[PDB]
Amino acid sequence: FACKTANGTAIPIGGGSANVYVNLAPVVNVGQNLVVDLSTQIFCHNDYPETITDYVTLQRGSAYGGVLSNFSGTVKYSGSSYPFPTTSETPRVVYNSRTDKPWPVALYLTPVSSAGGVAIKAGSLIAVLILRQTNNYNSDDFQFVWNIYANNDVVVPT
Ligand SMILES: CCCCCCCO[C@H]1O[C@H](CO)[C@@H](O)[C@H](O)[C@@H]1O
Repeated sequence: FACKTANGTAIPIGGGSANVYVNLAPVVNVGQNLVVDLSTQIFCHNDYPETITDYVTLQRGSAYGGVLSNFSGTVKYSGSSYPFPTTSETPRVVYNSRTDKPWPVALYLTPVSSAGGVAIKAGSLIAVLILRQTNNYNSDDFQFVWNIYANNDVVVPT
């Protein structure tokens, strides 16, 4: 089991960490969602689907910088919605193919009432997402840590 980003940055068998740089909607009004769709950014696969089933969770997700200060968060994992920053490990998604499959994570971030102006700064860390991988084969229990950075400012009109 291993993962890679849209630009080809890989985390190999056994886990590790990688940076993900995302473009963000430049203007987000109070009442609207800023959507960070990581399912277009992070892809994983099973290296031995003939014999092994891989299990994958969002073990936890943390918010940083402007997202922590200025937004109210929800994370969607494989179609189900949870608080973000997270309060529990998600159910498992099965990886049973050698063909790359998206990691089905999306953040839905809406401005808090106090938000206004540059609510997320270009280049800032906005989230850390921990992908936890196990299997039905051995005792492997690996973390793939995704550090999410903003490519641009996000402005909340006042
Ligand atoms: C003849 C024995 C072959 C043994 C292949 C084990 C390969 O293990 C890797 O790939 C497995 C399948 O993706 C993962 O479950 C495991 O954690 C690791 O990433």
